[PDB]
Amino acid sequence: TIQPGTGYNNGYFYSYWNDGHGGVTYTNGPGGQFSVNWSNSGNFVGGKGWQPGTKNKVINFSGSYNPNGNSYLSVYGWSRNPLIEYYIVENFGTYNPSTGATKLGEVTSDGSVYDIYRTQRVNQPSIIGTATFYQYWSVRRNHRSSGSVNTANHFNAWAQQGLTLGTMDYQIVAVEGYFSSGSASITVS
Ligand SMILES: O[C@@H]1[C@@H](O)[C@H](O[C@@H]2CO[C@@H](O[C@@H]3CO[C@@H](O)[C@H](O)[C@H]3O)[C@H](O)[C@H]2O)OC[C@H]1O
Repeated sequence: TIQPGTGYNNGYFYSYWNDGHGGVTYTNGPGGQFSVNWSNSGNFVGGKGWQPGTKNKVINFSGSYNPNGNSYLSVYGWSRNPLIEYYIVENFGTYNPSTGATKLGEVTSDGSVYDIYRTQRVNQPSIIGTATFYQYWSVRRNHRSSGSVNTANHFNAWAQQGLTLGTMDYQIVAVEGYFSSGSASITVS
């Protein structure tokens, strides 16, 4: 298991963050593989990918994803200037992260329609410190734990709708939890 932070493992960038509550272990495996095991966690996000990401990467993911409670499985990353936290959500647990959010469009990609949303975080942790920032979401209608994500289809649809991204920071396939339990084993490429 590893220490919250960022770095490289077997050629892949990783990021593992948590709120300090406990109840979650993150492990880096061979190649693009990582695993998460959590029991009565707080808020955490971990996974493997790239630093920096790109606006036209085709990302593959494969494995198992077994949340018990509030959790997401997504292509996840940030842009700077403007600061944006973004998600291409392929699966989730008890909570659709777009609940109560205003729908800003649809995009069809990689075998499913996705619904597009913008939300806002206020005085929340980020890659540059505590801040207020927008989040962009593509939420897949057909849930899955393996597949291919053509990120350009999402970024282009977001930009079309006025959801523009700045300079890309990291870009990973992430398991996120918010006060839940679960297990996951995911291989990225
Ligand atoms: O040391 C700093 C790290 O702690 C910092 O990490 C980022 C902190 O914010 C995390 O984003 C949250 C993830 O969960 C979502 O539900 C919330 O909306 C976000 O606030 C992000 O994942 C971490 O990378 O990065 C900068 C370091 O100095």
